[PDB]
Amino acid sequence: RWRQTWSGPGTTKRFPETVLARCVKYTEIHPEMRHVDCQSVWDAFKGAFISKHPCDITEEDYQPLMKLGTQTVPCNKILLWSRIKDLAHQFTQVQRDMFTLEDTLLGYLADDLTWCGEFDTSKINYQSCPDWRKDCSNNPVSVFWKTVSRRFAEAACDVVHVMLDGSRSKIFDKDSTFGSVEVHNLQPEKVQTLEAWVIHGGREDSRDLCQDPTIKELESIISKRNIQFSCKNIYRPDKFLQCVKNPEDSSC
Ligand SMILES: *[C@H]1O[C@H](COP(=O)(O)S)[C@@H](O)[C@@H]1F
Repeated sequence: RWRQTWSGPGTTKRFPETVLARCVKYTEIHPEMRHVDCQSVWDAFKGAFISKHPCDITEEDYQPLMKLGTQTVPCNKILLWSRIKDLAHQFTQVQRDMFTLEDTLLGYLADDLTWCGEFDTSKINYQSCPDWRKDCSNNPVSVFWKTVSRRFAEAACDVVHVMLDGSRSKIFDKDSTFGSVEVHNLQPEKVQTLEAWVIHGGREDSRDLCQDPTIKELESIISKRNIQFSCKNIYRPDKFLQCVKNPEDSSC
């Protein structure tokens, strides 16, 4: 207790209750997911990581959960993001025809949660969980997000949008989950264009961040998949959301 097994936070307080309540709310709000048995979903979720070493999790562990959480999403209305989760979600709460991963069942369940089990008992570990960098990368959380992100990116078609954080050192970071998983699972047969929306953090920062070296890197990487590239600066995120809420406004 003065010395925990892992470096990361333990399983989120009330994790079982929260996942279960999130599943109920989601399936109540979204009519297409009425066939979902939320107890069977929790049980599949559990079976992925309970009684398993939290540094030996595989995508296979999550396949029963992936099967139960299978969902058809409008393929042409997908919004990916990297390092700017809050604005992405604020956007999709207003622009209801667009979807982030966290607007799907599986993403909604797990959003902002941490969890892990123990190899030597059947208990959930509420004390600590492996950190991706400091402990091990094949942990329950990281493997979950890799698995579901890959599927989501594979489902995308037509014009796919991505929100990127313009305030960060690497606006596009090839070592991020977006750069290492999502980008390399956009299907060349289906995706026409990836359009980046670069969100500015500064008020007086009116650089064209679509000419940033890392954006050119993204453009170049994507061209190999025969995917076109487009980029837009969002100079004023607060004005952006205002315009999204009130699009018939003249100034928008
Ligand atoms: C796939 O990647 C994005 C965010 O990951 P990151 O670039 O901030 S590390 C999520 O939509 C999902 F995890």
